[PDB]
Amino acid sequence: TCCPSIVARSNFNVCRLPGTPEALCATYTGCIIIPGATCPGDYAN
Repeated sequence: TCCPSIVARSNFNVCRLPGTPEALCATYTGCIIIPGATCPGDYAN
């Protein structure tokens, strides 16, 4: 998980709680996921 801060990180984590694919949770909140373990610099939080 790579969000721009606690705001998104909290949202994407609140949208996948029910049954949403992090994609729809990081697309609506902005955060973004990546097939690895190194987040970007704008979403390194």
